[PDB]
Amino acid sequence: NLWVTVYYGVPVWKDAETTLFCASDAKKHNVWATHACVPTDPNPQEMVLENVTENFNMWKNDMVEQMHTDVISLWDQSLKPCVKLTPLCVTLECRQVNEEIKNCSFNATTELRDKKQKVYALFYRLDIVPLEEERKGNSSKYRLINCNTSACTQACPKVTFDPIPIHYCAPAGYAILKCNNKTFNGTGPCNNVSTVQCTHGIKPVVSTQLLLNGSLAEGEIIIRSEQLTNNVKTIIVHLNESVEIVCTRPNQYTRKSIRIGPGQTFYAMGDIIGNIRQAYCNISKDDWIRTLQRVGKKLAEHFPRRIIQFTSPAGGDLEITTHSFNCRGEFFYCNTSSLFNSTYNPNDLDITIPCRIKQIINMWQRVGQCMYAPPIEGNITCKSNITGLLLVRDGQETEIFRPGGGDMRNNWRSELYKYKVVEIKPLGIAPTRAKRRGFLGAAGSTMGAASITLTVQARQLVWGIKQLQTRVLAIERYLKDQQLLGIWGCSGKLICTTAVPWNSSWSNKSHDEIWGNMTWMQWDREIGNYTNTIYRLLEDSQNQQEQNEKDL
Amino acid sequence: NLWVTVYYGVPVWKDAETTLFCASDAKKHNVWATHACVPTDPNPQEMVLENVTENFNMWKNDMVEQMHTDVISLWDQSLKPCVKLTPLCVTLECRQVNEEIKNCSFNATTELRDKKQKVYALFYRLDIVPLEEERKGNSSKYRLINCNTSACTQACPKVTFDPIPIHYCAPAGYAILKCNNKTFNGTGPCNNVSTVQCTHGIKPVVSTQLLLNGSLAEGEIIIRSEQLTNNVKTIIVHLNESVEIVCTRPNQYTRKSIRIGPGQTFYAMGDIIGNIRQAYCNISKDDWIRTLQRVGKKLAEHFPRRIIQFTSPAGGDLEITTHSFNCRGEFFYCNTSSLFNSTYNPNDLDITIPCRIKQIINMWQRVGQCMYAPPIEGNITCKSNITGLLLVRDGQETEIFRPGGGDMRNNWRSELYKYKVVEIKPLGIAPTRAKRRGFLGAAGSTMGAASITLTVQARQLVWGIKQLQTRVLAIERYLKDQQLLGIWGCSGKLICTTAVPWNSSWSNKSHDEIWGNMTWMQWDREIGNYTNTIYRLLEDSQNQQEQNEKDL
Amino acid sequence: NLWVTVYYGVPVWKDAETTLFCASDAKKHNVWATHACVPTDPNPQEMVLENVTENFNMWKNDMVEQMHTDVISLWDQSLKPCVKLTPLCVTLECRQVNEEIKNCSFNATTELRDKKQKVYALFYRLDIVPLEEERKGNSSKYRLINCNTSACTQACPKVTFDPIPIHYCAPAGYAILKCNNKTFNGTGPCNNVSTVQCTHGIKPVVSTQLLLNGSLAEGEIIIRSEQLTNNVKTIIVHLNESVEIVCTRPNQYTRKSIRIGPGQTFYAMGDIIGNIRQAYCNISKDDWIRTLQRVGKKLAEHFPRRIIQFTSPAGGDLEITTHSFNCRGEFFYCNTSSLFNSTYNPNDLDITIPCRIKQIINMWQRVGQCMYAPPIEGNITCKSNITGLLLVRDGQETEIFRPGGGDMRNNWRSELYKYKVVEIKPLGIAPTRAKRRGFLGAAGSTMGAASITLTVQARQLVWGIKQLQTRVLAIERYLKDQQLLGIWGCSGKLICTTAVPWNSSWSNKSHDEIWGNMTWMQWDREIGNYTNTIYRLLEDSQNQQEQNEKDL
Ligand SMILES: *[C@@H]1O[C@H](CO)[C@@H](O[C@@H]2O[C@H](CO)[C@@H](O[C@@H]3O[C@H](CO[C@H]4O[C@H](CO)[C@@H](O)[C@H](O)[C@@H]4O)[C@@H](O)[C@H](O[C@H]4O[C@H](CO)[C@@H](O)[C@H](O)[C@@H]4O[C@H]4O[C@H](CO)[C@@H](O)[C@H](O)[C@@H]4O)[C@@H]3O)[C@H](O)[C@H]2NC(C)=O)[C@H](O)[C@H]1NC(C)=O
Ligand SMILES: *[C@@H]1O[C@H](CO)[C@@H](O[C@@H]2O[C@H](CO)[C@@H](O[C@@H]3O[C@H](CO[C@H]4O[C@H](CO)[C@@H](O)[C@H](O)[C@@H]4O)[C@@H](O)[C@H](O[C@H]4O[C@H](CO)[C@@H](O)[C@H](O)[C@@H]4O[C@H]4O[C@H](CO)[C@@H](O)[C@H](O)[C@@H]4O)[C@@H]3O)[C@H](O)[C@H]2NC(C)=O)[C@H](O)[C@H]1NC(C)=O
Ligand SMILES: *[C@@H]1O[C@H](CO)[C@@H](O[C@@H]2O[C@H](CO)[C@@H](O[C@@H]3O[C@H](CO[C@H]4O[C@H](CO)[C@@H](O)[C@H](O)[C@@H]4O)[C@@H](O)[C@H](O[C@H]4O[C@H](CO)[C@@H](O)[C@H](O)[C@@H]4O[C@H]4O[C@H](CO)[C@@H](O)[C@H](O)[C@@H]4O)[C@@H]3O)[C@H](O)[C@H]2NC(C)=O)[C@H](O)[C@H]1NC(C)=O
Ligand SMILES: *[C@@H]1O[C@H](CO)[C@@H](O[C@@H]2O[C@H](CO)[C@@H](O)[C@H](O)[C@H]2NC(C)=O)[C@H](O)[C@H]1NC(C)=O
Ligand SMILES: *[C@@H]1O[C@H](CO)[C@@H](O)[C@H](O)[C@H]1NC(C)=O
Ligand SMILES: *[C@@H]1O[C@H](CO)[C@@H](O)[C@H](O)[C@H]1NC(C)=O
Ligand SMILES: *[C@@H]1O[C@H](CO)[C@@H](O)[C@H](O)[C@H]1NC(C)=O
Ligand SMILES: *[C@@H]1O[C@H](CO)[C@@H](O)[C@H](O)[C@H]1NC(C)=O
Ligand SMILES: *[C@@H]1O[C@H](CO)[C@@H](O)[C@H](O)[C@H]1NC(C)=O
Ligand SMILES: *[C@@H]1O[C@H](CO)[C@@H](O)[C@H](O)[C@H]1NC(C)=O
Ligand SMILES: *[C@@H]1O[C@H](CO)[C@@H](O)[C@H](O)[C@H]1NC(C)=O
Ligand SMILES: *[C@@H]1O[C@H](CO)[C@@H](O)[C@H](O)[C@H]1NC(C)=O
Ligand SMILES: *[C@@H]1O[C@H](CO)[C@@H](O)[C@H](O)[C@H]1NC(C)=O
Ligand SMILES: *[C@@H]1O[C@H](CO)[C@@H](O)[C@H](O)[C@H]1NC(C)=O
Repeated sequence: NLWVTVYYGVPVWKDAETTLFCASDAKKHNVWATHACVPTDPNPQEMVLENVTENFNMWKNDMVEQMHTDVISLWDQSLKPCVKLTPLCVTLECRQVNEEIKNCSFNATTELRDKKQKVYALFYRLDIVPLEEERKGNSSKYRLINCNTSACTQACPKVTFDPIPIHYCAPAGYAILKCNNKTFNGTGPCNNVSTVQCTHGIKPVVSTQLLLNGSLAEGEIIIRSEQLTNNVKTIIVHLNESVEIVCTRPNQYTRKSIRIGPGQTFYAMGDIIGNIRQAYCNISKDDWIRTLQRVGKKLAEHFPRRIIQFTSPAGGDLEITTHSFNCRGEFFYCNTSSLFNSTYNPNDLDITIPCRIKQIINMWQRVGQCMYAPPIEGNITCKSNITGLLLVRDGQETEIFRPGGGDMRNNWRSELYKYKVVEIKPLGIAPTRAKRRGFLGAAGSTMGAASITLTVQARQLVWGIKQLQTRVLAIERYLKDQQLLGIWGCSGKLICTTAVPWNSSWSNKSHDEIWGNMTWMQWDREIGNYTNTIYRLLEDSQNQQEQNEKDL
Repeated sequence: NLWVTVYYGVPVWKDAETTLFCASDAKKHNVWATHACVPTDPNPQEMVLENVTENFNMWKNDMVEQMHTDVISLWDQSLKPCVKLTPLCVTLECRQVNEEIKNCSFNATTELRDKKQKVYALFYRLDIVPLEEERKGNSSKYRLINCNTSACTQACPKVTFDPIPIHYCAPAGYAILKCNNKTFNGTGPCNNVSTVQCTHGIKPVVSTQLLLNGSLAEGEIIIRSEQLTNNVKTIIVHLNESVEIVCTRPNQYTRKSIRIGPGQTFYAMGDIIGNIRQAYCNISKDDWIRTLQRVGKKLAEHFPRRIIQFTSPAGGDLEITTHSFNCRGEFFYCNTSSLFNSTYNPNDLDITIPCRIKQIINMWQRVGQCMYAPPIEGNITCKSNITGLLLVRDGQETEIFRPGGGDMRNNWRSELYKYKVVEIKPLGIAPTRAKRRGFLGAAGSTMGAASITLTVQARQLVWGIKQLQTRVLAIERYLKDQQLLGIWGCSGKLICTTAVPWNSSWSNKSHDEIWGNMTWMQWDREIGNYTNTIYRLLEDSQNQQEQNEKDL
Repeated sequence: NLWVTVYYGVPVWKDAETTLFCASDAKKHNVWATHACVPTDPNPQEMVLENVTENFNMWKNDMVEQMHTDVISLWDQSLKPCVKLTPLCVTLECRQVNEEIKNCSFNATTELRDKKQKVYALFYRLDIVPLEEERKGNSSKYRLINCNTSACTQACPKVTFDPIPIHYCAPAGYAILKCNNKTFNGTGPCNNVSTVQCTHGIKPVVSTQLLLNGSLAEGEIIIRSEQLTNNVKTIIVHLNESVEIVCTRPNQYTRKSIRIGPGQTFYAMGDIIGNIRQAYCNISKDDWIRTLQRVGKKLAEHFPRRIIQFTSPAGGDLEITTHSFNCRGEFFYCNTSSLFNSTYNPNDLDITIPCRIKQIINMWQRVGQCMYAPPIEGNITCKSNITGLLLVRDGQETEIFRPGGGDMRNNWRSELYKYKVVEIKPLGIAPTRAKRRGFLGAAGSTMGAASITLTVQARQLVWGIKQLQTRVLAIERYLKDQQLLGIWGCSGKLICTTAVPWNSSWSNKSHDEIWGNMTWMQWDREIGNYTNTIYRLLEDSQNQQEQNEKDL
């Protein structure tokens, strides 16, 4: 006969949603800097879990929603304490500059409440909305964009925009499983799964249509989607080599300080030096053409018996139709229709992209939270690596794939595709003959083999309160496990054997085959439908009986 | 001889004040919605405690203060993020409408800071305060009420006013005792006491004088007060049957949108269609008369040899003198003097109540936190159940009972009268012969009988931080108990016997009569004056002696 | 042979930084009142640690930074909810009063947005900044100070300024060591060290140059600095007797209420009664002279072969050059150059100090957080005890010591100099023969003697969240210790002996000399370089071996 033995520290887990504690490398004050969390562990302590085939589904990860919330929080914290520009949203009299930039004189307010001052600032034509009628050769009345929705907050000049890497290290009681399988798409079993303390750093790079400064495949071009048949889903295309992109603003501007109230200062653009050249961005022609030909071929493999054509964005307003790019705080909206202009036939010198620049943006597709970026003095040149594309298939011989974007969460999927967060369930039950490494690096081994890591495992056991909630819940779960072990007469031990027999039914396997060829994951899956009745049978009856008999 | 035995999980408790974790049924965004707390348990798991006579005192409950704070918090969270109406509080030129409503033209501000716009809105005469002199036949200057105190926040049109039930489920380590005794007044022993996880849902209905949509007695009319002799206390009268009340605003208004600044929009009343009819509310005459005759009789039983007369409110301003009623966000102030117009003689067709409506209110009797309710388009008809009355006895043959109100906490007492919050003290001490169900559903049983639930009991062991404080304190108390048991050499067990003898004095009862006829509540009360000396005698000396002797 | 024995509750500690839980005596609403923390323990339970020589360094204490943060938090909480005075910062037309006070007429705003009102208020010449050109005999234009930086918040009239004592009681798991050695400077070993639950009360008195209402030495004058050679450090001079200082404002003013917006009211000074007398403060001449002669002598002992001369502040603006003094909310800036006017020769009737008063201050040397103090009606007389001085030595026969100040943290050092915060490390390891009071009041005793307090010790195991972080971390550390003891097979006990031998190397001392002449502090210091290898040898191997052998 066999009796029930309770094992604490079993390398078994279940899928779970939980808040993660971010981390960054040591050393700041810039936008997206992580002053809200701990320094990183210089050695992630990655360990491979052998004979483990975890089913990953990147489209359902809670890490993407967590990252979105954390990025929004950091963004708002960065803008919150500075100038709200409520003295603006006044009538402007805009004249041609000596059609993208207008002179736009206005009065606003002065530092004293009793006076006004006639001032001027240059604005882009995309920020000013006409009033009355626009006279090509004369001054016309304008208002700033979003003055009918919300006054914009001025970016605070003391900080800059820099996508510092953010490391989400699993919180205690949870572990992050990293998929290291190559040519792995967004959904399906991963045959090379490791457990890490922390993820690789994720850069919160903001862009549309093209994925910049991300990770690249070591294999081939990877097409990721929830389903390719369903035309409403976004397709993330990962390249195995990057394409260099260099974006410039080939002009010079002078920053002017207009005092609009006590303390608060408005930073205006003016005194243009030289001619006004159009902003532009260069992508090498040969690399782009080879990249799109290979993407076409891979999609053709995914879409057989079809011609694949890249045309243009479907249409809409500027923020969706164009390629949003952040160059040192200067927000570019590039016209990419000249890049996605090709057809892939299954049977068979740089490109200059014209760009427009806006000072007033509505980031994250929110309404009423607009921000005004001050002009940045300097060369304003940014070089980045194009590592992937966002394509949307239109809803017949030829399939149409258009540039997409507008929902920033998909860009973070391009980096979080290899991670899953799981909850450790260290308490397991198994029959034994008697009657009475690190992290998860034992999973996949036999039940008998996983006898040493039982003690090593479980040694782990706005933003401020979420961090406390995570720590307090980890404490509460640990204490619940210790209380349950105490109730069973097992506290103080990691392995305890009790008096309840194992009379088959729960599992029809013998002692030797269970400890021999079964893993703890398989065992828990088989016993998952019995666990609560087993616990209830072990609970109270045996410990009350033993304590009462010992007392009397 | 007998020796001291320590029992953990004893069904004993003491009165305590603590923060509760609210709950609501699944599914919103409206005012008083509970987005701040957990879904409810579909089965409260009510269990009756036999042979338990808990002394209830509803007037000292901390649940009333907790509810008041939670309601204020939800109210402020609902109004906080929308329009502050600071462009108002301007001079208005008010003319007769083509005397309760005036045309009141004003300029306010426009969405651009440099312009003003002549606009008009209809206001009730109760909201506008005259300036200069009021000319019956001409335009006169007015200001809006509270412009000398605080600008009012506009109710945000995205939410409505709906008294969703709120379930306060006792937090871990505490339990709620529900009194199920009929014809039970606010203070005194309850002979049918049950323990619940959660209370019945409490609706945060706002009203004065009359208690609407509340609970009703299953017995007779119940008169509740701290003392009837003391004339400063409010008397809550509970009926055993409800009276239907139907309140209407028999007019139609058009909502106008006046843009006063970026984003923020003021919602004005205007374009009255048809004639202006006075708002009114109907109460059936026969039910009201029978209700007051029976209330009179019951008070006469409480006030013998007296004639009981219902006259009018004593006097004061509108907010206290009238009956405040919230109909889909439209705030009614009904004149109830025609209802409380009767005399009860110990020896022996609907009523129409005229009502006035205000848009600007000072809810909860606060100063500087006024709110402006926008006009609501529609039929505006509300039917409710009158379940109780608030009466105040005046300070001689005839006693005068006047309608009262003005302190919202008393309305919540009308629902919380049956609940008490107690703290569980699971650690108990009792002598034994040796030398070395659920919740609280064992209380009242003998000490020997309550030997099984020792293991079942203790398995339980702005708004965000209060919730963390409650959870952390529950954890800290649990750990203090476990540390104390460890110090005594008892951890890992629920029942432990130690070497300290019981040499009478602490209790003069024998082993058999203690385990036979005594309950744990009685035992703890008898030992309450000794517990700390007993603990000190058990603590340290015996465990240090045993560990030192075992070591050497 | 000897084997490793684990002792929990060892009176050993390490230096640590941690948040403290403040406390105050029972009973308010005033500025610096502590509504944010617990009532004090009426008996601090001070216990002297014999044969303990703790090395104190007041200049590196984290309690000073903690106090600074707590004082700033209380200050901001006190000013935050009242009037922001944004209607001010208007042009003023200032005429001579019928040169320190000017009539300064201005319009500001009225309670209604559509009207302005011509009003006047008297202001000090130090608060108004001239515009255009100042005409001695005519009205000139002025603006209020800080209107180019930030509008000032009006002190809320409902609260006053009172330096209530604040008791920082060590949080659980930490203890405060108080140095009771007399003639003890800021840095060095203290030979009379006691452990307390709480510190003496610290009064947050705000002043510069002179330390008021502080503690005084019971020995001699004490000179405290990080280094006297380095001329950039501040020198805190503690006297063994106080000097009485009486400061007055010998005038009368009428408070005027100017309504500037809804609710918010500006409190103006006006209607001066009688002549305008200069504010002044008296220090007795004989006590001051004796005090400075003795300070000179003590510094001469510290600076031998030098003449010590007290001259004047080096120079700078008013806020640094003068002596800042807070008299019932009226902020005085006294000219102390007449006091520090003497030379100490190593070989051998009250003083009236003229003072100026400001209404607008920039407290704590912050920029953009100015506060406007309303005039206070009354006698305005304050008497205080001068207990110490802040001197700065200039960078040659004669040394120059000038009054200093400007960094409030140094004043709190004058009170916190005797306290150090340490973390308790209750888990210790020692060899034994076998193979298998209160607070810290055992430190300094032998290892064998400290066998009783092992159980007594460890019984301890914006502002809201910091308090939760402290409590949660204390819980987490306790649980980590209990988990580690459980892993070793020791939980439930305070002293446990395991099977790992002690084969010298770790310590070359015998059992008897270790338990005989060694203390736990010395033992831990000697074993500090081995502790982690010892724990790893005890951990897992022995408990896994025992559980596996017992199971099979
Ligand atoms: C994909 O990844 C690339 C590579 O990181 C990224 O391009 C890089 O962007 C960063 C900014 O995010 C650029 O950093 C700036 O570089 C210029 C030029 O540096 C020259 O000199 C240094 C000297 O060491 C050389 O090493 C370098 O190679 C160049 O020769 C600097 O002048 C910039 O300084 C500003 O930022 C500093 C950050 O602390 C400040 O300390 C400094 O004072 C400057 O601040 C000024 O501007 C702020 C606004 O930005 C303002 O707030 C301040 O008040 C002040 O006025 C900065 O170091 C980096 O050079 C880029 N590299 C390349 C190769 O392009 C892409 O942008 C990224 N893709 C996307 C989409 O983000
Ligand atoms: C004591 O208890 C009674 C009973 O609950 C209570 O009266 C009830 O009050 C609620 C509101 O609190 C009333 O609910 C409204 O009912 C009308 C009419 O509904 C008709 O059609 C439905 C169709 O299913 C029928 O079932 C029903 O019987 C009627 O024939 C609705 O039109 C109202 O809709 C508004 O609220 C919805 C809530 O989500 C919105 O989704 C909807 O869009 C409407 O919102 C509009 O108004 C909002 C302001 O309120 C505004 O913010 C929105 O933007 C939008 O403009 C609503 O469902 C219910 O009918 C009442 N029942 C009776 C019998 O009177 C008493 O008030 C209560 N006593 C006290 C003192 O509170
Ligand atoms: C070093 O330490 C000394 C000693 O503590 C300190 O001087 C003292 O300062 C306090 C204020 O911080 C002074 O307290 C005020 O005293 C006056 C006069 O009191 C007379 O009458 C009482 C009657 O019991 C006698 O005991 C006393 O001896 C005097 O004869 C009071 O009138 C003051 O009352 C105000 O504050 C009260 C506090 O609650 C209020 O309740 C009261 O209504 C008054 O408030 C008014 O002023 C407020 C602004 O301050 C305003 O907000 C209110 O609305 C209202 O208008 C108060 O009790 C104490 O007398 C001083 N003692 C001496 C000997 O000088 C030094 O200041 C300190 N050094 C430093 C640098 O701080
Ligand atoms: C050491 O510190 C203590 C605590 O401040 C000093 O206070 C008391 O001194 C008397 C002297 O007769 C002792 O009897 C008391 O026991 C001391 N208090 C306590 C709590 O122990 C003590 O004087 C200091 N001793 C020295 C030498 O500085
Ligand atoms: C990666 O996943 C794919 C999915 O089909 C699988 O074919 C491939 O063998 C996996 N890689 C490894 C190394 O097992
Ligand atoms: C994984 O499976 C292989 C199969 O041969 C086995 O040799 C190896 O020991 C297993 N290891 C673990 C950790 O499961
Ligand atoms: C024994 O087998 C029966 C068959 O259904 C099952 O219900 C019961 O739980 C089993 N008991 C144990 C201890 O395995
Ligand atoms: C309810 O309380 C009253 C108080 O006097 C008591 O008389 C009555 O018997 C109680 N009800 C029951 C069922 O015991
Ligand atoms: C109610 O109406 C009656 C009618 O005469 C009037 O006397 C009484 O003052 C009114 N009360 C209120 C509060 O309007
Ligand atoms: C309650 O008292 C009655 C008295 O007859 C007894 O029979 C019953 O068992 C008791 N039950 C409890 C739970 O105290
Ligand atoms: C024994 O009786 C004495 C009498 O007062 C009492 O003080 C003492 O605490 C008792 N001891 C025990 C162990 O009950
Ligand atoms: C206080 O510290 C000084 C430092 O030199 C020392 O000389 C003195 O003896 C100490 N006091 C006592 C009582 O030991
Ligand atoms: C302190 O040292 C003295 C030295 O004679 C000794 O007598 C005393 O017992 C010691 N006490 C403690 C608590 O260390
Ligand atoms: C025994 O001595 C060796 C000598 O270095 C040391 O490394 C080892 O840790 C010691 N072991 C124990 C148990 O003290």
